[PDB]
Formats: sequence, structure tokens, C-alpha cells
Amino acid sequence: FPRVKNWEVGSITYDTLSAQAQQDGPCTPRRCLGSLVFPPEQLLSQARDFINQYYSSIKRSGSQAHEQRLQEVEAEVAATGTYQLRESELVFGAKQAWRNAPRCVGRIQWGKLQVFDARDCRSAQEMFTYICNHIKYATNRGNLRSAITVFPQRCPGRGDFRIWNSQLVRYAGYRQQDGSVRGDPANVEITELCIQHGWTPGNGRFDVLPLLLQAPDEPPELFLLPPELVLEVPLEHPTLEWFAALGLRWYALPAVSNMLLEIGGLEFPAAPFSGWYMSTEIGTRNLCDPHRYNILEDVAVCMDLDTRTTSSLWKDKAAVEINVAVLHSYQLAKVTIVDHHAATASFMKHLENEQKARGGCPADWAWIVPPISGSLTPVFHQEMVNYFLSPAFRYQPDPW
Amino acid sequence: FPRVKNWEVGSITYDTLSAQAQQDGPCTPRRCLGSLVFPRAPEQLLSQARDFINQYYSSIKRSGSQAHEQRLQEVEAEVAATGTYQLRESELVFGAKQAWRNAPRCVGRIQWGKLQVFDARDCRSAQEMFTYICNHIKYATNRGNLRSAITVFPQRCPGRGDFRIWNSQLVRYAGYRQQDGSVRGDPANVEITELCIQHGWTPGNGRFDVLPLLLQAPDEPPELFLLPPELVLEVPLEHPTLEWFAALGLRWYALPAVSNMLLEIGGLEFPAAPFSGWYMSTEIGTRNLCDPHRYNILEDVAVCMDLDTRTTSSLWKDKAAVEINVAVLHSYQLAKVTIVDHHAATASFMKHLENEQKARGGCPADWAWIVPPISGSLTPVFHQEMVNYFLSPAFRYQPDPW
Ligand code: HEM
Ligand code: HEM
Ligand SMILES: C[C@H](O)[C@H](O)[C@H]1CNc2nc(N)[nH]c(=O)c2N1
Ligand SMILES: C[C@H](O)[C@H](O)[C@H]1CNc2nc(N)[nH]c(=O)c2N1
Ligand SMILES: Cc1cc(N)nc(CCCN(C)C)c1
Ligand SMILES: Cc1cc(N)nc(CCCN(C)C)c1
Ligand SMILES: [Cl-]
Ligand SMILES: [Cl-]
Ligand SMILES: [Gd]
Ligand SMILES: [Gd]
Ligand SMILES: [Gd]
Ligand SMILES: [Zn+2]
Repeated sequence: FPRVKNWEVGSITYDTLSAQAQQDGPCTPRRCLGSLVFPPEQLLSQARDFINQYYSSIKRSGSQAHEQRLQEVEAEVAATGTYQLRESELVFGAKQAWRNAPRCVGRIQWGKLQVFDARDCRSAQEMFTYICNHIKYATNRGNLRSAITVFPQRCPGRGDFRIWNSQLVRYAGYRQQDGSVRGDPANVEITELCIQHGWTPGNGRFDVLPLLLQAPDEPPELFLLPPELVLEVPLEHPTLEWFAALGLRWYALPAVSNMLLEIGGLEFPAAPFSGWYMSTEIGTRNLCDPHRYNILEDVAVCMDLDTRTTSSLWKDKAAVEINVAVLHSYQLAKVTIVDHHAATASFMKHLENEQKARGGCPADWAWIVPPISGSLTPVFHQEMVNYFLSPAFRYQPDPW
Repeated sequence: FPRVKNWEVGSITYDTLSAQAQQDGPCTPRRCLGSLVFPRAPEQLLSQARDFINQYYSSIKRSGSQAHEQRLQEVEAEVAATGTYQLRESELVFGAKQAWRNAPRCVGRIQWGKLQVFDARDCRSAQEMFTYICNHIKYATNRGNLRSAITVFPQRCPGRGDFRIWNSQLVRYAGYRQQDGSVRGDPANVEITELCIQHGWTPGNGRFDVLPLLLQAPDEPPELFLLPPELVLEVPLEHPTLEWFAALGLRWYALPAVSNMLLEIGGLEFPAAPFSGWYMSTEIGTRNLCDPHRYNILEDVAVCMDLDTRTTSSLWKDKAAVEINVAVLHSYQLAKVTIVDHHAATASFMKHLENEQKARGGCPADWAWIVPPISGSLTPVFHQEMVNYFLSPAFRYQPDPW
């Protein structure tokens, strides 16, 4: 059992939960690959195990309802070749997949999740309405609420439900007479898919993209989001009056719409989950990555910093203020957001909860440690262990 | 072979060098332990020696030659006879440079070929050991124009104990347990401070008292040796625009010289082989001065900066840390002592990975040690995927000799 040390306090724990690890990771005794971003009747094996998880989690192992439910999943697969989850189970498995997400620093919140059941969905126009209930419920006028919407589970012979966008809110990315990009350069591909399928492109650096929703065995269909439903935050700084002039904005709702939910052997290729932002996500990665909006030098010029030498730490100073601007703006607009110090301190509380409850916690060090001020947060000094537990959110290929 | 992506540019390479990794790390396909700090007969000696000799003869464009098999047979005959063997001088220089080259947690490896190797394998006593060390400190410091160097003391051998330096670095500040429960000085150094005292050192009571050296000759208790103050170059810390900063009374020393690691070359072990380069400013500014379990100055600086420390979202911790790093860079520059900031160091490490991809087909790197502890994603290494594995020659950790 791996020994795990915290170097700030000098405290030691053992990760016994690592024993239950399901799907193998990318590392071998020969080499570590932890820093890499992207690393038939077996369906009954995983279903049986997930069902035992549910009943132990409600102190109902070895009793009547536990025995009972085991047989009907057995009979469901025998007759149909698959099975349906009870409502309580789909709830319990959504929370568990979030709980088991090693790259998420916000799992202290994993027990507070609103689960929308879109398993009776049957058309792309139905998708849009379900997605639209989600967005408006999750946004909640800025008092954000964690939510996931689960569309039908995949089956043989029939196509997949899929959202083609990586998130529900993305900004446009436009090429030019010189190749380079206006807007968000991450979303250059989906932007050109949307232009293909009928959307007339805007001219701005912060155009909210239209959705591309895919009913099974039908091609994707464009859907224009209601602008009154996409809450956005214009960015200003508390004491740098010119910051507002830079015209920067970000949206309120972080909602990943490209990952595949897996519960008890069942696979849901369309299942958007949403929470609220950690401020480094917007202020550090989205606005300052060189391949993203890359605003770092523009802000430094406006601050009259000396950009001619790296040792003035002008990059560091300008980055800190961009993060100050994100936090101040979201708080003034009363949109839920959490800074990387508060977020990481709650994660340390989570680890300790999880140590007592489950005997460990799969955590991915490179992604839990924030991208500014790493060693100023407690997670930097906490050793972690990474492994795969089910249920889980999984990456998946793109549907083109 | 593992595919490696650079997410900032789009570059894609394949680490073929990892296939040669001969010793095992701590990860399995079940679980990654990459974030853990400490993740750890004649024929086996023979097979590592054979491999190193092959490495050396590759480096001198004499692979498969007369001289090459000459050395291979020679080493076996010496192992059969003596149970071990001796490196030629040129083999030792090449082996010390490869060990640096091979060190996955060093971001300054663009410099790996520029290393001054001092051969002290004739050292006879703790007293002679001390003399060799003073000369190392003197040459490396070079009045502030620092030069990378390593001194190699006699190798491990059956029949006689090891040479050991008990201090983890040649220059360390004392850490005295206080009256209440606090530490005065550097809390990382309470243990070695206590060993020096119990070995008859007279402790000071400052926050920056330089520690004496505890030097162990084979089958001998360690002996205390004081470093002459004029040999230990230090830097008073000031801030270019925060004049009150000088009143903190903070200093750091010029020379980073690790003295507690084991140098392995072709199966032979040198448990005493201190090595030194020059600092990257974050080791001092961020870790040494701002870690809660170290000098822990972050809040005091932020209060002095008139920041609002009652709420995290004002980012007072980030702002104060940035200026503490400014103070470090400015102060070493003022004093004309070599130092590299985390933006320049990571950008030269990017050129090292490129150089190494063409020379060897990859490069062992520990992402969590390479990415700086402030402003991580503002440096290019954050966006570089990396493959961590173990090559030999190597610097390895080893247990404390007490
Ligand atoms: C409630 C507040 C939440 C916060 C502050 C938060 C924070 C974060 C952050 C900062 C990341 C790093 C992702 C990146 O760097 O792009 C992340 C990853 C992730 N989070 Fe959370 N999260 C929250 C809620 C949730 C919820 C509700 C779910 C699912 C139900 C979830 C599941 C995940 C997953 C699967 C990842 C991995 C993303 C990927 O690998 O691309 N999180 N989270
Ligand atoms: C010349 C300038 C150098 C720079 C800028 C530099 C930079 C660094 C830094 C920042 C670390 C991380 C240390 C920590 O966080 O405690 C490190 C580690 C290391 N360096 Fe370098 N270094 C230099 C020279 C050298 C030399 C000359 C050698 C050996 C001949 C060396 C071998 C190592 C080793 C073995 C480690 C790992 C130490 C440990 O794991 O505790 N370095 N280096
Ligand atoms: C190469 C490296 O794995 C990659 O840049 C990772 C590092 N850590 C990260 N951590 C988070 N939270 N999000 C990321 O996108 C990344 N990127
Ligand atoms: C727990 C964690 O592995 C530990 O704090 C590591 C993180 N990365 C590091 N990186 C460097 N360069 N030096 C360190 O001491 C550490 N410490
Ligand atoms: C649920 C959730 C919350 C949050 N704060 N962040 C995310 C991920 C954002 C997308 N990244 C992959 C770019 C998801
Ligand atoms: C040779 C060398 C250069 C450098 N820049 N830094 C170090 C590390 C100092 C000690 N750390 C292990 C705490 C060593
Ligand atoms: Cl995002
Ligand atoms: Cl140090
Ligand atoms: Gd101006
Ligand atoms: Gd001033
Ligand atoms: Gd004071
Ligand atoms: Zn690993």
C-alpha cells in the first residue's frame, strides 16, 4: 500500500483505495507517463460491482433489496443484452464519477449534484431543450449550481447521441488573410465546422458559438443559443481603470460537453456536467496561454512594465493582475467563482475526508496544483496517487 | 515508444531513449507515484560496467575498436581478481557529466557539458577531505562568477567504510529549536544542527548562522570542520523599490552545493561526490523563503506591502511572492553573483530537450520538478509533456549515515 507524505506538516497516510483500481493507467516500472494529457458478456461484471457499490453506500449489503436488484439486472441482460439503471443508481453513479475524477480540484462538492434524466430523449430538437433547461438551471442568475444531464445510453446497431462542441459555451476562432486567429484559437476547428453547417460567422473576438447536436444516425444540426441564456462577465480591474477598455469578457458557466460517462458497464456518450469556475482557469490558462488569447504582453504594456528583460518578472506581475481582474469582475456581477487558494484548501479537506471514508483518493498532481503560485498552495506539498476507479468520466474520440 | 506532445506549439516527438531505461521507478499500470519525493554478486557489477564502458567508447567515436574490447576484458579480469575495478581519469570526467545529463529533476541541464571535475579519489583522511572541499568552494564561487564543479572522493569498496559528508549541502544555515516551540533559522536543518552540537560545535543564535561540516572518513566518527567566513560568499537581500525590505535582515548564500547524493558510474559507487552550479531564483525566493515549513516570510512581507491579508481573493500571497523573487534577482545582480530566473531557465531547458531529442532520442524529465513553483503555466515547460525514467551514470539518493 503506497505511503503518502505531506511535506508541509510531515504527516503520513497509506492509500488502500488504490487496490481497487479498474482500468490500467499509462505508467510502467520502466517510465512514468503521468504528465501526458491524453494517456461480449463482460457488461455484467461491471454492472454487478456497481450494484454492490450502491447498496453498501446505503448500508444495504446482504439484504433483500440488494439480492433482488442483482437478479433483475441479470435477467435484463439475458433478455435484452443490456440493462437500465434505476433513478437512484444513476444519481449515485453520477456523483461517484465526479468523486473519482482525479484531475478535479473541486470534488469537496461531489455530494451536491443535481441530476437531470434525459434518457427518454429522441431527437436533436429534444437535446436542445434539455441542454437549455440545464444551462438556465445551472446558471441560476449567477448563483451557479452543479448539474449534469444524462442522455440515452449507447446501444449496438444504433448511432450515438453526441454534442460536437467541447463545452456548451465556446468563443469563435477566425482565420485571416495571414492565417492567424481572431477570437479563441482553441476552437478554430469547431468554428469552421459550424460555419460549414450553415452558421454565418460574426466578426468579434468573443462570439458565442452555436451548438452542433447529433441525434443517432442523423447528421448534426445547428442550434442558436438564446443570448439571454448565456450569462457573461465583462472584465474590469478594481484599480487599473484602463483594463475594462481592453474589451475582455468570459462566460459564467463551465460545462464540459465532450466526455463520456460510464456507470456499471453502461456508456453515455452525451452527458454534459457543469459547476463553477476556478479563477486561474480563465485568468491564467484561457487568457494567458500563448496559444489561447495570449494577452500577457498587452496587459504589461498597459501597466508600463519593462518587458525587455525576463528578470523584471513582468510576466508574473501582469498575470497576477489578470487573475485579480477575473475574481473582481465575477464577484461584482455576483457570479459564483473560487480562487486557487480557497479551492486548494478545500481540496486538502477533501483528501482528509476521503482518507477516513474510503482510505484514499485518486489525484493527478499536475492538474490539482494550480498554474500560478503552485508552491504557495498546500496541494503542492501533498504527495498524491493517481489511478482509475469506476464509475468515471472518460475521454472519447471526436464524432467526425 | 511513448508519444510526447508540446501543447503550446503542436510539436510531437517519440521518446526512444526511454527503452534503454535500466533501473525501475515506482509507478505501475495500476497507479502512478510520480509525485512522491523519495520513490525508493560479480556478474551484475560486470554488466553495468560493460554498459558504461560502451557509453564512453561511443562518446569518443571509438566503438568496437581494439581499445574498446581492451578495456572490456581488462575490467572483467580486474573484477575477477579484485572484485571491483578502477575508472580511468577520462572515464570519470565523462561519467560525472553523464550523471548530470541524466538527472530528471535538474532544469539547468543545458550546461551539462560544462563541468569541472576534481579527482580526489586519493583522499586519505577527513582532514584532507576538508582541504579538497574548501578548494571546491573557492573555485566554484569564483568571487560571484560561479562555475559548475564536482569533487569525487574515493569509491565504495569492500573492507573499508565509506567517505561521507553528513551535511546535505556544503552551505546550510542553522536551525535552532526555540523557547516556545518555534525554530530560529532554517527549520529544514534542525537535525544536522543538532548533530553538529552533539559533536561539539558551539551554536550561535542567529537566523543565518552557517553550519560547520561533519566529515566522515572510513571507519571513523565524523569530524567537525568550520568553514572560514571569507570562503562562504553570501548576498544581503534588498528590494529595488521597497526600501523597507532591507530591514528584514535576510540573506542567502551564493553557492548551491549538494553533498549527500551518491554518484554511480558503471556499477561503482561514490557516496561522497559533492556537486555545485548556480541558483535559479525560485529555489530561494519561492521555496526557501516562502514555504510555510521554511523561513515562512510571505505574510510578513504582504503586511509590510500594505496588502489585504484577510481574504484570499485579493491574491496577496501571489503579489508578495512575486516581489520576494524580484528582491532575490535584484540582490544577486547587485552583488554580481550568478543567478537565473525561472523564465530564462525553463526556456533554456526547452533547448536542452531539443538538443537531446536529436542526440539521444529523448530526455528523462520529472515534470513536477521541472515546472517552477510560481508562474508554472507562464513558462514553456508547463506545456511540454515529459517522460521520467532512470539512466546510468546517475546521482541517487542514499540514507543518512546516522
Ligand atoms: C463545483 C465547482 C467545480 C470546480 C471549482 C472545478 C474545478 C476544476 C478544475 C480547475 C479542473 C481542471 C480542468 C482544466 O484545467 O481544464 C477540473 C477538472 C474536471 N472536473 Fe471539476 N470543478 C467543479 C465541478 C465539477 C463537476 C460538477 C464535475 C462533474 C459532475 C466535475 C468533473 C471534472 C472533470 C471530469 C474534470 C476533468 C476535465 C478534463 O480532464 O478535461 N467538476 N475541475
Ligand atoms: C549550473 C546551473 C544549475 C542550475 C540552474 C540548476 C537547477 C536546478 C534546480 C532548480 C533543481 C531543483 C532543486 C530543488 O528543487 O531542490 C535542480 C536539481 C538537481 N540538479 Fe541541477 N542546476 C544546476 C547545476 C547542476 C549541476 C552542476 C549538477 C551536477 C553535476 C546538478 C544536478 C542536479 C541534481 C542531481 C538535482 C536533483 C536534486 C534533488 O533531487 O534533490 N545540477 N537543479
Ligand atoms: C504537459 C502537461 O501535462 C499539460 O500542459 C497539463 C499540465 N497540467 C494541467 N493541469 C490542468 N488543470 N489543466 C491542464 O490543461 C494541464 N495541462
Ligand atoms: C509533494 C511534491 O512532490 C513535492 O512538494 C515536490 C513537488 N515538486 C518539486 N519540485 C522541485 N523542483 N523541488 C521540490 O522540492 C519539489 N517538491
Ligand atoms: C465541471 C467543471 C468545472 C470547472 N471549473 N472546470 C471544468 C473544465 C473546464 C474545461 N477545461 C477542459 C478547459 C469543468
Ligand atoms: C547543484 C544545484 C544547483 C541548483 N541550482 N540547485 C540545487 C539544489 C539545492 C538543494 N535542493 C535539493 C534543496 C543544486
Ligand atoms: Cl474553460
Ligand atoms: Cl537550497
Ligand atoms: Gd499612459
Ligand atoms: Gd519605495
Ligand atoms: Gd518585524
Ligand atoms: Zn507515473
